[PDB]
Formats: sequence, C-alpha cells, structure tokens
Amino acid sequence: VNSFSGYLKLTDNVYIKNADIVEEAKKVKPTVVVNAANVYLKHGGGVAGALNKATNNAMQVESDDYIATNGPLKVGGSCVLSGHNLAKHCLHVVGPNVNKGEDIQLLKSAYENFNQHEVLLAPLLSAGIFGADPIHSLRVCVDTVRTNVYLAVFDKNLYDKLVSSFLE
Ligand SMILES: Nc1nccc2ccccc12
Repeated sequence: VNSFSGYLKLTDNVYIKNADIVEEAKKVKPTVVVNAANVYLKHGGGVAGALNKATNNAMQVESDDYIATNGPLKVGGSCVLSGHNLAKHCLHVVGPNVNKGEDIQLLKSAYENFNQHEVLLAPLLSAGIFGADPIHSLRVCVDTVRTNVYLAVFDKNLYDKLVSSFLE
C-alpha cells in the first residue's frame, strides 16, 4: 500500500521522518524496505537485527540459504530477497563500513541500488555500526537517489541535526 504518513519532504524525491523503521514497515506496508546489510547477510546487529527480529528470524534463514549457494555481496552492492511480513521485497544494500576501514566513496554505489525501485522505505546508509557521518550520508542520498525514498531515523537528536543541516 506504500501509505507513508508524516514525512518531511526534503527534495522532490527524498522524505524523512523521526520513526522506527520496523514500525514504519508495519504501518506503511511498503513495496520495498531497504536493509542496512553486510556482505554476508548476517543480520545480528544494527538495523538488520531489528528487521530480522521483526520477521521472527525468517530473514536470516532465507539469507543463510542464499549466501551458501550465491556467495557474498560486494560493498556498495545489493540483492533483492523477500520482504517477509515487512514489505513485498527487501533490498539488502551494503554501505561501506568506515569503522572497519572501507572506502566512504562506496556510499554513492550503495545509494545507486535504490534507483531500481520506484518507492522505498529506508534507513540512512552507513550509519550506526557502519560509522559514517550521517549528515554526509543524507547528502549522498539526495545527490544520488532519483526514485522516491522515505528515510526513517530512529534517534530524535540525530533527526533534528539532519533536518537542521539540510535546511542550512
Ligand atoms: N529501527 C530503526 N529505524 C530507523 C533507523 C534506525 C537506526 C539504527 C537502529 C535502528 C533503526
């Protein structure tokens, strides 16, 4: 149904809300939720752990089956797997992990994966355990994504800083 509500329109195609992405998925019934994935699709932490728990581990079971046959993703890459109870599809996108020395330039590649989907519910890529500057990630999103992205930011303080930064 893609019933997004209460988002702040930043650009013609980028929207943001102070919300929990899992509760958004339940409310919106998006066609596509983006996962903040790693290359092995091991969803023990970060947004990936939240999404996987909300699928009662179905996302991890599917992901383990996928990796054993298909091999890992690349940093900056993506795959499309089931959305389970959260969405029709899950776009698993690997942003660079700058806490582990990966090149922040790959954040552009990461966001380019969104352009194959008309509308997405997504987290800010490379945030949290991936260590990138969230203000920078929002700029790369706005500069790179051409399709309609609805960003959910959990932490109110961080939301407020992102919106302030963007309106400067
Ligand atoms: N659950 C959730 N939703 C949106 C953004 C997040 C960022 C980090 C952890 C959880 C998040």
